Amino acid sequence: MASYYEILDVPRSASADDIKKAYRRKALQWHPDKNPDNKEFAEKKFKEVAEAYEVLSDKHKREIYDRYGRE
Repeated sequence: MASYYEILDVPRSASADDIKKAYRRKALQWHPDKNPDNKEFAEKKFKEVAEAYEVLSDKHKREIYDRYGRE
């Protein structure tokens, strides 16, 4: 169970570098300069990519997500 394919931007296969870059690319993708009348979705995506990239990039955070998901 990685779920990264679903959560971020690309499948789990790309190195951690790409994970951070996928966050950045999506950040620009939903950045206010690139967003129309829908700001909620853009910020929502920015917020979820930030947290999701955060947990996957940090090995300790990943397990916290799993343990405190169940808890």
